[PDB]
Amino acid sequence: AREWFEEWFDHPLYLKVYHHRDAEEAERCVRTILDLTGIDPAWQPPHSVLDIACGAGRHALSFARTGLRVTANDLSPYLLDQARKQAKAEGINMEFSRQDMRTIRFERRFDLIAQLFSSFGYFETDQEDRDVIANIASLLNPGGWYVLDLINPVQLKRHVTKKITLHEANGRKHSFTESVRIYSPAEAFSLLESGGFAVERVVGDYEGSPFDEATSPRMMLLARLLVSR
Repeated sequence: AREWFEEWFDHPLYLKVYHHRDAEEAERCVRTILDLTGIDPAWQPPHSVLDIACGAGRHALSFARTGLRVTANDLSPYLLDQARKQAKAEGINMEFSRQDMRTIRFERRFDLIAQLFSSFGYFETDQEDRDVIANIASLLNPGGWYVLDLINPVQLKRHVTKKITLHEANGRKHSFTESVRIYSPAEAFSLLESGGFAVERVVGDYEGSPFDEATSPRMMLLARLLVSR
């Protein structure tokens, strides 16, 4: 199975999103993040990246391929075990975490924290999203980066339902349906700017195209931790 789909349902409207393995969306996203943030994978000791929602494990593995120290976090044990197998099969070293973003804790800190492919805003209230932002800020090294990949709301025409369904080889079904708090660009900026971050760029796609509110498919914000005396 190379193809997977996301489905967005509002009350009257509907949007389908197509994802193919051969598109290499994960690598192109990682390449854009590395280029725009200036993170050098060749640097020693290697910088540390936390993929706070690895999903199947495609983009976290893409980070790890460049030589970065990658920790992958997801609530689904199946999706984590999928990422172990792929990393094991490619001889790639990765750490794995199964923590909720509202209470996620680590002993170490990170240089980059990546929340990619519309994995933000699943919670009951808006306050829980501000808590997660504050949590991510406390896990970053000084000058650390936070990359937030949100859908651009124009592409859906405050809560929409996002539905994903996966099938194992034998046919076993895995259902991933969520509520998604939909943030305008202003709201996404206000969320990060008042969370301790400074937004450095916004891009409209995984190739780095400029974000246009009225036309872009993606709203990927790349933010950097403000300085503290």
